[PDB]
Amino acid sequence: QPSQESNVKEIDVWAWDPSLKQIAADYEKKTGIKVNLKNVGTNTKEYTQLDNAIEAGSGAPDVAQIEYYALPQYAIKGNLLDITDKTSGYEDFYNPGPWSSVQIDGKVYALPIDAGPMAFFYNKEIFDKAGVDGEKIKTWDDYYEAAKKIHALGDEYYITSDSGDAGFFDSMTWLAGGKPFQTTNNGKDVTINLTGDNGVKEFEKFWQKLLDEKLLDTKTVGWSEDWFKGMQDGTIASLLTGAWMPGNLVNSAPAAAGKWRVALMPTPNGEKANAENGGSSLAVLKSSPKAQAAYDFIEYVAHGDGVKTHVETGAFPADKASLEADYFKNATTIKNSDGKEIDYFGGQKYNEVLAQASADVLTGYQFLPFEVKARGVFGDYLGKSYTGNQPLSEGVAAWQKALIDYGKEQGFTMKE
Repeated sequence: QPSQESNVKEIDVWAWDPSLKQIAADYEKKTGIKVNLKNVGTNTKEYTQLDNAIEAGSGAPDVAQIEYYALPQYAIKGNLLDITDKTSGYEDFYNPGPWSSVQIDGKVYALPIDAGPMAFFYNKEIFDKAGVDGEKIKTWDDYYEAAKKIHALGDEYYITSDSGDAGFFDSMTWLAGGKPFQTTNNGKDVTINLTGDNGVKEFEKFWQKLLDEKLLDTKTVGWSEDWFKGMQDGTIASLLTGAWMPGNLVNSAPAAAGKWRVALMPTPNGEKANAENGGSSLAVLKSSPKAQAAYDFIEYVAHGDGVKTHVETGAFPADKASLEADYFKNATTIKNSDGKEIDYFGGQKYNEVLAQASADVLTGYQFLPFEVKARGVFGDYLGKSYTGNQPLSEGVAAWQKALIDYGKEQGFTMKE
């Protein structure tokens, strides 16, 4: 570490999570320390800022919000403070997915602040009309059979949409127990085995059947207006996505309130297994001259009294206790952006399912040291599998080739 200020009066924090403004103010009231919190951009926008500040050797914050998939990019280059010694016993505090996701090469480099265990959200009105019981979709085969019944409703009806999304693909291979990205040798060696990984191949085989039999909406782009439209008019009947989705449903698909339900993700063989999609953490920059004060802040937000405030504003929790809290587990409504409670899931205690989804997450999935690059070019190689007849496996092989070449150029010892 560099030299450390003795009398710390303020710290600098970069984060786009809007709820952190009030949590920071609460922290200032408690400790007398000023928190200069700036939203310098959302995810990759902020990461570009971090990259430049690291390049330039100045201007970096003391703390930064970083999504789990992007942490290795900074941890492996030594740009994040190793906080392992300050987190003894935290393994019992955090849910398995988030806790696994803040560790790189056996060391903790951030604290979880929100999570996104995957869940199966479905339009019960459409499923019932198709003759599908959404509470009995336990295996990927069940989902395939449901997909045929839903599409039987009409040529414009689809169990879900997928036009090619790197995060979705990665999350589904995670769920299948895939480990196509493995970093070894203290961060120097990277094995990319997308083509040979058994989990990856299992998802490819399953998703390829839906693609080949024309059972997926492959044209609607995620988060587009046609996407929310499809969800509200029934042509997109369900979503395989993270536990944070309910907040977006209530505000962006208000017409369908009461028609949807949530269930656990179907798994290849019905085994207990799940993945995460999205979610973020707070990390201390290795360059910080205020390391201890920076850690104290993220400890309050991620581990102390800031956690309850965060959950109460609508963040999906990353810790075990919040999942069982009586102000969380018994929810049957979601507050919209105006504060109005909406019964979006028809009375279901949706957080009980999402709590179980958290417990099921597998803990052996690893991210690349260059996920931002990898996910940005995913569409360059897999797009043809959605606009055309390219087998997913063929696109994934080309993707792997580009990632291995990029890895070598960055200094890693690549294995195939």
